[PDB]
Amino acid sequence: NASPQPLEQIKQRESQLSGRVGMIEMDLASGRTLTAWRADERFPMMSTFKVVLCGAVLARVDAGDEQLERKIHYRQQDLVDYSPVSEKHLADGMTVGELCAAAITMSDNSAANLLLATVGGPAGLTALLRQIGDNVTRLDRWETELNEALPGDARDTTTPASMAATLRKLLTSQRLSARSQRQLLQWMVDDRVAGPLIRSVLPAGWFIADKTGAGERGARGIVALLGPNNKAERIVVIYLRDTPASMAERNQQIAGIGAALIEHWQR
Repeated sequence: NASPQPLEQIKQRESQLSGRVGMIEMDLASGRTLTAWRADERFPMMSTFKVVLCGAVLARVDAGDEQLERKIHYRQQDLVDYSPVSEKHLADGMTVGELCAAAITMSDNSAANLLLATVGGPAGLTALLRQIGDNVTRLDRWETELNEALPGDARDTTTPASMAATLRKLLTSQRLSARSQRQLLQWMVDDRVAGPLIRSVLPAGWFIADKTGAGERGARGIVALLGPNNKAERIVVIYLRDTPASMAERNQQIAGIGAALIEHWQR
């Protein structure tokens, strides 16, 4: 039998999680909203901010002010929790491009801090968001304090609608070069830490590019571009907050919301 429409499922899932779910499904070409639930409410970004960060770095590459080959060395003391790539390169350092790849594909936290140093820190990245017309998203702290997710705290938050609009700007507007957009999208295609989320329900032959996040008090989320016939057609942003659910349940609830959108794709 056909499953219920996505909004019916999402309302049910939010009840099961005993928290808030926020999501949007956006047409990539037009920016039209196709599905929305709490899409104007704030949610902690967690590591989903790393797509915006790498976009800001690639804009500096486009301007000739950054080089992906530039080498950065760092200290044991610079390493924050969950740095699976950067903790292996104390002796040899990492290039800016390797740091971007680690930040997106492995969600490496220290890599993101080393890149934040180049774009004016959290305040600088927020100023770049304001420059592209995102008046909502805000980064306030560095890794890992930005994951604190205190209830109601607007620091380090986005809304599903703002994040989707910003991803569309970064990946398809003139704000990044064609080469930079291809590279940002490829890092997201090559995400290695998102298997249990939308990828777990994605039919064969579909395009996927994504970035996950996790934070305190149950915070969890994904940003994704996906579509049939190996072409990106829609942006899907799903955030959870203030839930006591296990990581396994949070992953499967996000996957289930994705499955509902995929099964009801055609309008």
